[PDB]
Amino acid sequence: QGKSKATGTGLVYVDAFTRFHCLWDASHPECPARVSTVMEMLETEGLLGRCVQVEARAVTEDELLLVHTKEYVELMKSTQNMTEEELKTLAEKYDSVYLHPGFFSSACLSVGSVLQLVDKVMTSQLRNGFSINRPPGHHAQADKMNGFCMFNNLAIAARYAQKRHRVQRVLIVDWDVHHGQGIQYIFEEDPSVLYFSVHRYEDGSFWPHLKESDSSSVGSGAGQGYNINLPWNKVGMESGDYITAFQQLLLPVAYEFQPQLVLVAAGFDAVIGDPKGGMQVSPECFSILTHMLKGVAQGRLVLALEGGYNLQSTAEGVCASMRSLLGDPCPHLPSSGAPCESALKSISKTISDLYPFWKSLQTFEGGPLSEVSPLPAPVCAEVKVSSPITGLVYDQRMMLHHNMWDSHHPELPQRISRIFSRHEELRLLSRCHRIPARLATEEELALCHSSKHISIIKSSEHMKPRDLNRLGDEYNSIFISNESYTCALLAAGSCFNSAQAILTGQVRNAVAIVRPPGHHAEKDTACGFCFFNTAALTARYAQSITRESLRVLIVDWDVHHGNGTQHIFEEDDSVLYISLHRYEDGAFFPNSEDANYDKVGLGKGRGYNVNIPWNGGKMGDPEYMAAFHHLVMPIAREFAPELVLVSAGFDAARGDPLGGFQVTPEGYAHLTHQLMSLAAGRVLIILEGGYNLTSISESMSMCTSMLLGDSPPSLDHLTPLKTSATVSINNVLRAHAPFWSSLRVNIPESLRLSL
Ligand SMILES: [K+]
Ligand SMILES: [K+]
Ligand SMILES: [K+]
Ligand SMILES: [K+]
Ligand SMILES: [Zn+2]
Repeated sequence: QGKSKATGTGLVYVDAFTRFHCLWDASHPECPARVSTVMEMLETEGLLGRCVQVEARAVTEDELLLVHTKEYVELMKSTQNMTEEELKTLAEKYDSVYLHPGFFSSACLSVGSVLQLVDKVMTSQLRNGFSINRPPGHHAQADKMNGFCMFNNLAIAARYAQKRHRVQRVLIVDWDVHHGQGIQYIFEEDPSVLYFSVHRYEDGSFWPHLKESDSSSVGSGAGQGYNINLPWNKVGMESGDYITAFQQLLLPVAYEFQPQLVLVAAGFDAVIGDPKGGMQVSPECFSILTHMLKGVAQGRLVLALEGGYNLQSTAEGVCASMRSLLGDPCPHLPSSGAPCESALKSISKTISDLYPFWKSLQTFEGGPLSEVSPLPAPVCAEVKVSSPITGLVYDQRMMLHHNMWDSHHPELPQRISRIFSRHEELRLLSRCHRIPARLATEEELALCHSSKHISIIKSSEHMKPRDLNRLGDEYNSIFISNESYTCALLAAGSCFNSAQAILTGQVRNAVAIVRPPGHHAEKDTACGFCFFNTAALTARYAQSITRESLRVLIVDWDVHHGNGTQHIFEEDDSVLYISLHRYEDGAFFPNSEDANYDKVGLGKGRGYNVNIPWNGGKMGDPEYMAAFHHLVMPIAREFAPELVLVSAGFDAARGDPLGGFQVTPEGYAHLTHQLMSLAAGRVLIILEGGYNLTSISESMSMCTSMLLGDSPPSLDHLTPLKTSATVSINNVLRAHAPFWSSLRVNIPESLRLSL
């Protein structure tokens, strides 16, 4: 691997795409200036030179006939030789169409451009690609033109992928503001292709004015379940509406479908300023939506230009998508990370209409969730996008903390040396920027810990063994050594240096290979192998070097609940703590009911503490992924953090001696990939628990691989879920829906109980 890795982004553009235009209406919205403005901006932004130039080719007859009829193809071919009057006379026969003697030539190159990128991506020459092509395609049907489309580019490309590259399952995502009814028809009774379209509808009042554009059209025959319409029934939708639809509906379904290729009908008429869409999505949104789709199909992703009729807005939308293909860090979302009621209705309605067919959607119990006014959903100041640098911090001195009386205690020094070695083997170390380690100050520790607790541990640099054994027994599950203080100082100060590097723009994200852990340590006591809460301290340090009100998200996927972390921020609305953890109705460590789902924080901090408790089974990727789709990411998005810290305990990992759970290194990669679209990519991953040296070295290397931008890995089946996990997920939905609107899926109990 390495030199042979598929990393490039393919771009197809040919001057032929400008050679045809409307002859009888010089004001027609589908015009040459569309693609040439996209190309002009791609160069102005410096994105064009970063793409691999891929040549266009003419689609062949047998390729067209994967979708179209020979009678229709030959009619379209014959247009080359028609007069303007003949062309107009033929165009009249179709809904919203014009013709031009060069239309057929460019249409053939428009289809073939997608096939070229599919070739390059499935033969693993390139990571992904984007054709800047016109005419568009998603409205075209087997035997007729429609909606400025002659041939259905992506439908042909889907079947081409299956026939020539032996792809089994293709996902087509259609975020163009119109319904791509041509694609829906073509794959109506075909479960080898899953078609998702999100589009303006308003109860059929918006073109194409079809009953079948509604969420009730789920496909038929063998294809029933594999066609999904998300119709917006009010105009003015924003990024939070699209992003919530992707979180609550599309991504669960897509991860369950396990496609091998994603084709995107990338129309940008949903963007601010488009004269036909009437929506208000900011271009930045399509950096997010693109990043999301890189999760399924191991990043095998091909975008093709569909609609988009404001020239700047379309070009800005393409640039926002291209930056994500090129692996640039996501922007801060300009709008709020919260959906509106009409979006939640359309989303819930579509979930309900598809609920029988998708076991991921069946995660929802149903019944009414809250409709109280939610917490504020703020927006973050713009951070200028730059090439992503991943920081890495590690120092061998953090091995010196140890247990003299029990050589077999799981918090082994070698945890961080094995993790670092695996980074050096997989060459991740040389790809990262090496952040220097440093000691936290007493002043910095005072940001969360009492001067008593600080002074106690400070004396341990000198306390003798038998005192260290007594002291350890004053705490729940703690051992101590004469270096434990210095190690805990580095585990904090190294995360400070990382947070400083992130927030000053020296790096964009970072990984901190540190011990001892912190997320159990309290204001005033050590606990659960932790002395100082380096996660909480780092959040405060971030607030100290930026501004006191800087929003920070702490995600804790350690199998243990970080009680100390919960408490330090239980009244705080400037820091959001989300924890996934084993609980067993209170039996599992730390044996406190603080870790239950109904502990939503206290005071101004109500809603700013999310507990996802696991009971009754081996939990793994399927449950942790569903928790992220339905809880972690919706809430995090709505909170709109400016920095993400991860209490990264790999003790939920397969083969961990303490957790008993079966999260895989591939799962951890996808959890990391999810979080990378938050906080404009400002993620810092801090090691907590996890004690199987093999599983943690593999898991954290995968996390860093994601931070560095590599394609997400393959996964086991993510359905069915354990039923206790389903129950606990819905408990968090009910607990936190009054605070967070992105959670408010309202599907009736009737559908759950009708299966
Ligand atoms: K659509
Ligand atoms: K289908
Ligand atoms: K369109
Ligand atoms: K946790
Ligand atoms: Zn742990």
